[PDB]
Amino acid sequence: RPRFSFSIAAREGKARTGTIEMKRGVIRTPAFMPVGTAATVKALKPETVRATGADIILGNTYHLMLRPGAERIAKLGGLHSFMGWDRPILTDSGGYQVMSLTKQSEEGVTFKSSRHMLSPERSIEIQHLLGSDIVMAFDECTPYPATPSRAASSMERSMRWAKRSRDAFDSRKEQAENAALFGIQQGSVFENLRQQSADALAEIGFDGYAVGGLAVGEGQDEMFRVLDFSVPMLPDDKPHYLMGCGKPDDIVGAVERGIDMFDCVGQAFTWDGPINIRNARFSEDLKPLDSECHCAVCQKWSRAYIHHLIRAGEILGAMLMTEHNIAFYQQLMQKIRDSISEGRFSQFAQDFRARYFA
Amino acid sequence: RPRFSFSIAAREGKARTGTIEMKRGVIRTPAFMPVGTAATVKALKPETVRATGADIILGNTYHLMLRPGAERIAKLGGLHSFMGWDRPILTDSGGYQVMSLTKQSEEGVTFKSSRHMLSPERSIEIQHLLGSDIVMAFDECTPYPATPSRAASSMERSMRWAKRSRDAFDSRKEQAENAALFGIQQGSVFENLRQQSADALAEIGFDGYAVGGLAVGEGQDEMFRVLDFSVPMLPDDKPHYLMGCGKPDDIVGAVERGIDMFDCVGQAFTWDGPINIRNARFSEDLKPLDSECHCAVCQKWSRAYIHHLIRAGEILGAMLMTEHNIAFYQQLMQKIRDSISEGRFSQFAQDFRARYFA
Ligand SMILES: [Zn+2]
Ligand SMILES: [Zn+2]
Repeated sequence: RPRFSFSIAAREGKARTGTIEMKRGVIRTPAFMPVGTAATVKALKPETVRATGADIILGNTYHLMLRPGAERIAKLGGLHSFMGWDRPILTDSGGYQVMSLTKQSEEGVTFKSSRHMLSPERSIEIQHLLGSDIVMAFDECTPYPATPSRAASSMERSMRWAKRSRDAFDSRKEQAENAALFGIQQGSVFENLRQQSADALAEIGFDGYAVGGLAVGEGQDEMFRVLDFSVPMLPDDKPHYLMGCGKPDDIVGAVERGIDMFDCVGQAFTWDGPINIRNARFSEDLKPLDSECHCAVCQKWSRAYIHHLIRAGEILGAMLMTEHNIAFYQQLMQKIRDSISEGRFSQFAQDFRARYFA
Repeated sequence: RPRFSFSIAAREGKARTGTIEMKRGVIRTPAFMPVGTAATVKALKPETVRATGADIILGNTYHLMLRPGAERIAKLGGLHSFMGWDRPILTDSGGYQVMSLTKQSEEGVTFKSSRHMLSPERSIEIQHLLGSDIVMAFDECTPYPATPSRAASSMERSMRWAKRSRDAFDSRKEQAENAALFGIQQGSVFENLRQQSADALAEIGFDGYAVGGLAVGEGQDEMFRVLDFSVPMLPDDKPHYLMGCGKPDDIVGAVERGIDMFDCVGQAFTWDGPINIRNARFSEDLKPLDSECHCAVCQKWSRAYIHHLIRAGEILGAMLMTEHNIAFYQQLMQKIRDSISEGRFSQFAQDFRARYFA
């Protein structure tokens, strides 16, 4: 396989389906990437993650640099070897997590976990040490709400940092030849700033483009409104990645708006909407979590059992709930991919919402 | 298969190896039974429990009657169906756990979790509702240390309760025809009381005999001393079960003394003794938890990774540590079974201790 090749197989409106080929594997798009914060997808073996249908998982520059350490993971053979996942891994750059979980300057950010530094150069270096396949540019995630002046200043700094990310990536031969680099669009909810950001990123040139600065409390209506004008600003022939949860209804609407990639960190998803398994009404419910789901959890255990496990604080409860929820997300992505390929995605979206919100 | 058939295939000194046949499966002895407190073997799917080599698991009358409830589990189809384990299950009677985790009388014990009652009759009924395959008599676990007078009074009550357990079991046709009933020897550390207890239990007649009242703080030397004279008092042609951890060295010595069955609830077992994986010296150790172990954990992940997971409080850490530890115990039981079958168990015991304690 090549270092990176994005191919679009079919389209419906703004929606696309296709494949990203990378050295460690093929990624089917639209894709959902389970999040593996501390070098683990919570409560799941990698083999189980793969069994649910995941093609790629996400890791985080910030969390891994704190524990166990980036240099340490490199010495031990890299993140793939360390955690036992041999398929592509996307790593976030730390731009978000430092701020949510400190001293900022044009050079970068210094923070306390134990003091640490992040810059475009150090963030790209850490992702190299981890051995990540899709490297994210180091940005500044603009708080919401932001004034136009503040959003502009932040966006401009992020674009300067996008250039530094690009050059740091390119100057490291093993990384440039084997991994890909995605830029991150900023600009808050302002169309002109999003346009300037897209223009800057396209001029620099990246393997993919993320829509950053959303899923930060603005609500689905606002997110969709911003995606409406922001995604068409991005190069059409590269993947589009919406950063952040990422609930099932968010994913459907975002795919309708041209997004190709997604992530999201007692709640069980079903085609009839989410349920909270802790609720007393499930204590003697022999049905599986969802009636149609083909995951192993729904083939074997009842709502009643999982209700008991979660209530009792049992680890198996978390294992089963997580496997089901990630498998549900993958089944959603498969239905989306199939429906786009067959030119019936707009109908699928309508059907999905009718039932999910009934 | 029959309701219950214990066959001894080979012997070496006091040690025996053979099989217990029951309707839900065959149990190879000497056996280790993983403990599944709240209708789950902690952090493991039943399929994983089976993969480590377990033939039977343990459940508890006390814990299950409190949560989710015995009547509830019966309504939902029984414990096997509820948790997804279809092989034999042994259930303790509550005799121990009520006392460690209250008003006593000749009739039974009343306690607060929410007030509850246990008697020989109610304990046997609960085990029936759970659908357990090996039912334990309801006893009183004598505290240690105990005076001879107190040990005698307690032992005598337990023997009266053993008779009530027997009659309650026999009066319930579905239970008597499909499950087995084990009696529990008491008498503390006193030979004459252990003899009286064994005589009483043998006169009543049980499918198997447990040595109770040990693993309660007396230490290995004392436990072994008591097992030295207690086990030969038990009927030779029925299984002998030592209640309670149950560390690997305890198991070897207890098998040398004629015990057939065992249970035990950052520590990883290795053939060179236990290690605590949290220790900093494992932070960059690429070796598996144990060099010889053939479990899936040792085939795939390093000490360094598991060290990281446990330190970080990650659920996968618990999953991997538990799978390894239970698999190690099963590999120990297999080596014991093989060595007895081949008449070289006394040598194996010596070799095991030399290395484990080196
Ligand atoms: Zn499911
Ligand atoms: Zn192992």
